[PDB]
Amino acid sequence: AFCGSENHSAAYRVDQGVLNNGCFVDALNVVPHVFLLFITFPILFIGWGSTWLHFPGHNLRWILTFMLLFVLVCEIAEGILSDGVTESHHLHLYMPAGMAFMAAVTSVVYYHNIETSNFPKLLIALLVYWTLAFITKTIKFVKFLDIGFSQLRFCLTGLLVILYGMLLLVEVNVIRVRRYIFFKTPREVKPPEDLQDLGVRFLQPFVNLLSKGTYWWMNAFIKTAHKKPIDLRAIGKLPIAMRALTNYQRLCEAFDAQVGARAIWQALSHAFGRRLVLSSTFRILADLLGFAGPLCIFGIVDHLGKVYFVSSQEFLANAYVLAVLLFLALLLQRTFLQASYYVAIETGINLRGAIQTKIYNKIMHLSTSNLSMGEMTAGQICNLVAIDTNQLMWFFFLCPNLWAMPVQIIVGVILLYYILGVSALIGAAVIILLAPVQYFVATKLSQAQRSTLEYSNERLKQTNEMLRGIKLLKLYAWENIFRTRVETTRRKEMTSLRAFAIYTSISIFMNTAIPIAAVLITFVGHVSFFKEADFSPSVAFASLSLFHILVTPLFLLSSVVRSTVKALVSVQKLSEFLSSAEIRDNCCVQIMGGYFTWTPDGIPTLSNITIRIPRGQLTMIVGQVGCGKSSLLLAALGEMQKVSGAVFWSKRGPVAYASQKPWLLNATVEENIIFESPFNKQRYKMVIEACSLQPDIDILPHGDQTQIGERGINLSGGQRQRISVARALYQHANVVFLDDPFSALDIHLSDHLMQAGILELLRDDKRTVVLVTHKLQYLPHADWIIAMKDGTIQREGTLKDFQRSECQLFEHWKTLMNRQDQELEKETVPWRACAKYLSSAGILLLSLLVFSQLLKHMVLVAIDYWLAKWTDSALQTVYAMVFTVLCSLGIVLCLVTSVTVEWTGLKVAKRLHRSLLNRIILAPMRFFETTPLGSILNRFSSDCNTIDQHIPSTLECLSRSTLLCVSALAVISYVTPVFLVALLPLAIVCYFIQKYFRVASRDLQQLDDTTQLPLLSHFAETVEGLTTIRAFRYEARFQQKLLEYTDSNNIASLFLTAANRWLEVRMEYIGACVVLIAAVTSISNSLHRELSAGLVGLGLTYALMVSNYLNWMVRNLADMELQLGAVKRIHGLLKTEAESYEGLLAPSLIPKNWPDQGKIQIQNLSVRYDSSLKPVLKHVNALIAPGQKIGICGRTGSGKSSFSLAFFRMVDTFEGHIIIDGIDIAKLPLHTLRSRLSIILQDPVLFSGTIRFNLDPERKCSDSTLWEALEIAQLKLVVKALPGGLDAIITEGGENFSQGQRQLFCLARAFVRKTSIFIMDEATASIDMATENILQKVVMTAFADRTVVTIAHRVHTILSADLVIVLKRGAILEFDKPEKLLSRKDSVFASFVRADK
Ligand SMILES: Nc1ncnc2c1ncn2[C@@H]1O[C@H](COP(=O)(O)OP(=O)(O)OP(=O)(O)O)[C@@H](O)[C@H]1O
Ligand SMILES: Nc1ncnc2c1ncn2[C@@H]1O[C@H](COP(=O)(O)OP(=O)(O)O)[C@@H](O)[C@H]1O
Ligand SMILES: [Mg+2]
Ligand SMILES: [Mg+2]
Repeated sequence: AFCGSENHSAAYRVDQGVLNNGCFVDALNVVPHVFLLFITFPILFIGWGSTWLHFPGHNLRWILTFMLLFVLVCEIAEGILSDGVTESHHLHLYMPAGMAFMAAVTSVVYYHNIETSNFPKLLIALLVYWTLAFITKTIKFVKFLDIGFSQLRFCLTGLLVILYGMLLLVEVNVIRVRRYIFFKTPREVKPPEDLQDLGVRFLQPFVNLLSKGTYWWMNAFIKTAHKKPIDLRAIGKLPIAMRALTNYQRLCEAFDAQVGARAIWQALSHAFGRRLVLSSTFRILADLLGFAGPLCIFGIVDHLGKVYFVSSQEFLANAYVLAVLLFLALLLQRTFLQASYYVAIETGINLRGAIQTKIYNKIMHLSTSNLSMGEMTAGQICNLVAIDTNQLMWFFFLCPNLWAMPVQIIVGVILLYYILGVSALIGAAVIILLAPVQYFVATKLSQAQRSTLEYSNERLKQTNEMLRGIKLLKLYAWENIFRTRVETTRRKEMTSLRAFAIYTSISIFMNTAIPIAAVLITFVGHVSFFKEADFSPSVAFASLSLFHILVTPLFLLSSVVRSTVKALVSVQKLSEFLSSAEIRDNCCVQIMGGYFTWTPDGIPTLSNITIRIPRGQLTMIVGQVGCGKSSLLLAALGEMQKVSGAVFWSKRGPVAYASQKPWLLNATVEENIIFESPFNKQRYKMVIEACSLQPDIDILPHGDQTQIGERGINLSGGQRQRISVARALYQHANVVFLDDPFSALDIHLSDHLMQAGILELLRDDKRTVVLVTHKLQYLPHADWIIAMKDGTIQREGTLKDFQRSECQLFEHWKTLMNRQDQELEKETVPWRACAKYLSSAGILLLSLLVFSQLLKHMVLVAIDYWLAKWTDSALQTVYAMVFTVLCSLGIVLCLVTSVTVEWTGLKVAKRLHRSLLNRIILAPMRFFETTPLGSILNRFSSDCNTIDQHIPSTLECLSRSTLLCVSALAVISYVTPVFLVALLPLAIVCYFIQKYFRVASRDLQQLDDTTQLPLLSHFAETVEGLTTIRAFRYEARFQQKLLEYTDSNNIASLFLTAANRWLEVRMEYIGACVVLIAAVTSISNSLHRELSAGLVGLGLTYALMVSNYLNWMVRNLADMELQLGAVKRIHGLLKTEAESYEGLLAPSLIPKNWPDQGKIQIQNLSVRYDSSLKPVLKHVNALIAPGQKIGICGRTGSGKSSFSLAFFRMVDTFEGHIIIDGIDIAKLPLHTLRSRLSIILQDPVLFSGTIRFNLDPERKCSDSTLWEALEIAQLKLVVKALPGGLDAIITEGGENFSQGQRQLFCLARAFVRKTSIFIMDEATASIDMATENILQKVVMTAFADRTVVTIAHRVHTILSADLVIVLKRGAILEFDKPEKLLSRKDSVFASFVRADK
């Protein structure tokens, strides 16, 4: 009944005034709301009962609408509470506020449906609705001036006046800007820069404020992952402010706006400063809203111990009112927290997208003398993209936590002083004792985290250069030596990881033990000294919850201080890399007087080279090894540092460079032959037909579209060089720089690539060809022969200019191809990985881990179940004598948990890298050939980085959070068992989100992985072929190709971020509902039944614990499920094969001098590479004398290298005997066989280190035998002219020297062994003819008694052999003396030596 039912004839009657009545204004302020409702719901019926742009004042109108909803929800509560004093139900108290609550939601729904459709004239209803109701609240505010500031409804209607007037001022802030009524200029603003037309599906900035906090736009994206899975071009593009190009520009303006390692920090606080400020303000607001939970736990438990308006003191002294106020505080704190998290993470993603483009822009100007001679490697650069940029991004996720922790500590100490008293100071300085100690171990971490990222980096050198040369380590039996070399660095890294793990264990122990020591010294330091300071369950379970909420930042301070040390050395390495070295009449190039140098401080490698290159004519650069050929090619491009002289051109213009070491993309065969050029089919066919690449293309599995490169099918040695040559013949570049292309090709391919190609594709089409070559038989075909000697050019000009003026190098050319009886002239033309993590820990450590974390939280509950038996006894010192022995059992059961977590996380990571390193070495070469090296290196680089450094923290956070959430649901179901009835229809709802989330999580997790991999692959392939890219002038195109990758990675990271925040805000809303339920069923159980009021505070404290640690349990469970995939991949690699190193023969029967007379008898041998392939050799029979010098010649693909590898059992021999010295070769251990036979591969496989290390990694032979085995490799004068002499530094891959001196260094490496069987698999390929003719005469005199099997590149060097093998497609075609083979004149050997004269 309205206006009461007591029948006093005073509220129904209006005599002295119809407006002066105490009632009837409650009857008057409803018809504005029913006016709005009954004219708004027709518009919802006729308009919406069947490229969006926000109106201005959007965030202010939504914030004022939420404040209006909160004040109306308080006014309904004031009406219901003020009715309870009366005898009956006075309807005029709760109905006029309830109708306004029903109409305000309708008003904000109406405003959103108007703004999303751009119907601004339809706001005229909202023009008037915020006037008259405001007017109807104004009279109700001024007729209440009879009751001021001591009655609650006075302040409530004053707030209603202020909110309605503010909404009216925002409403008139729409007509005056987007004019719809009473104006002549309808200033229609544009849609948001057409960001809905470009195909952006992110929609997070272009959403209303309710969908920005609850991520409601994401709720449609989870529902459509169940039907069709999420792919790229379904998450759309990026918005115009989150692109890497526009995030890179604001990084550059910050760098230019200030003209070191602090310049980046001032450049990151200027570009991305206000966004971190905004996220820190969201974190601060969530902190201040978190400091209203314990105030409600104070007020509720303080209530349980003890004119129709209700005073404002007796409103905040109610219990259900404080419960719903705590619920509405948690509901807004939990969304301010996610609003902080999203802004911080999107700022980190924009930072990553900016600094990756800055690193690439440094790469495109990077001098290659940094990579080659000295400082950095390619793996170091791809590490500072993959690891260092990710660490700097992960710092930006926690920088608002670092900025908003001390304000939480300060407000907690002030509120603790207000609640408990000066005894809070007893619990304050102890927390202040946590301030330098968490700094102190920080300094210790700044040692250890600066050491591990040193040592592991060196390990990622020594692993990688092992794997990329693993075949040579499996051919010299050096694999155990290199495995011990990596194990030493791994041991020195595990020492630093122990020193880091001990200090982060004591940091975790400090962060978890300083709160409980504070609780102990505060609660016993209260009842001992100040026994009259009002000890009560209210103040006890308020200050205990404040101590708990001062331990929620300490849940993350250890991870914050762990992550801010890895991001200072990150920006230190980034500043070290960004300020490194950089580059700056019918003739193409006309160098004159130019001294060029590789090292900036040293002798110039080229000296006074005054050359000229004719246009459209083939010019040849010939000379010895180390003579300046590739350096002269790289001085015209500008890669070498110019000291003096001039370099003219035609700016340069693009050339077609094909380097001495071929460089392949991670793309198909077609896509790195055309190389970002227009595809012309006829020119492509003429290119691959002149290169004779078509029969090698047909054997490939997909033909023209098979993914070759590093992360794909491993090609041969000549196929990749022919592809890299074929790239250069497809450019219209008009000047071709063909560095030595005949290294891996044989005679029949080289004579076809020289006739068609260099003489027919580039001499018909008048393109300048500059051909570095060692094949002097093509010296007739040149128009300008350049001849170098020790860097300086010796002579240039035609063959007439060389036979008339030089006449000594000319005769030296003529006696090199034995053409003395001729003339040189120009031609007139859970999972199992979790058990693997738990079985590699050991049962003694695992039972000490499980049964000491269930024992800590069974103690921590008894620490909080006591003080509920104590403070109920406060309404006597034996309660405090057993509280110290429980608080000391929460420290000594904390230290053991924090040490066994890190002990487990270290003992697993030691056991999981040694067991992987010992198994990768034992794997057969077929495993290294098929599977890409990028995967095997990523299991050593990233997964062995997340196992030791991320899982022992994630496991600790997961175990602590899930045990707090389990032990917190077991005591709010003990004090209120009715909560169990309310647990079942909600907790399974948690399951019914998580399953419903997971098919959109595990989908979107696989776009943050399969889009980061091409980004890292592009960063790896832009460094290996940097000189090739900068010579084609494809720097801008490759920068655009970077931007198109990092944008697609950034959008896939942003969608995963938004999905995570969607799930987390839903889980925290369920947690807030848990707090509301467990507060209501504790209050209503203590007011009716007798819950003794301490159990109510206990249940309230642990309900707040559920709200805090439900989301951390969910997040750490998802993070453990993500990080266990690394253990799964390592366990996948750990179950690989073995090469069967044991032999069928006991080592007592193999003599000490095993191949004492190399007497290799081969009978019916046939090899294969894998059991599904054709036999490479077939029925080969050969008998070799104990001192013969057999040579092997044949075409490419005949099986020459398979014959060479058949002695070392690197090919699957399935039929046939190889018997040496009467002892079979299959019944032999592999480390006995391979360490007593030598082989020189065609490719140089030099490792980084020193000359003495590369010649022998064991340091077993003397120093003088490293010189006799260097004098015969034609390198004594080169090594003796080095600064170090011996022990001079060879850098990674051997790039410090040439590709001729590299092959000479591998030849000298094989000559230090005193074995009696030698195999030379085309060793003299990169070496010139003069040095080869010297080297053969020194080798076949010093090794005058050793059996040498020489796979001959140029078959004119093999005529001095005793016997000659001619392979032709498998089986041996000819096997006789070379004179008897040449006497036939129709034999294949006489055919082979005919094409080389
Ligand atoms: N990338 C490099 N960084 C530093 N020094 C180099 C590099 N390349 C070569 N050198 C030095 O410069 C000298 C000239 O080598 P160059 O670059 O001319 O190779 P090259 O002689 O053309 O190769 P080849 O022996 O196949 O002809 C060598 O003695 C070597 O020590
Ligand atoms: N690692 C490998 N895996 C599979 N097949 C191979 C491998 N190496 C060589 N082959 C095959 O063996 C044949 C001859 O190989 P090889 O002896 O290396 O060539 P060449 O005699 O020209 O040096 C080739 O046709 C090639 O297809
Ligand atoms: Mg060279
Ligand atoms: Mg070969």
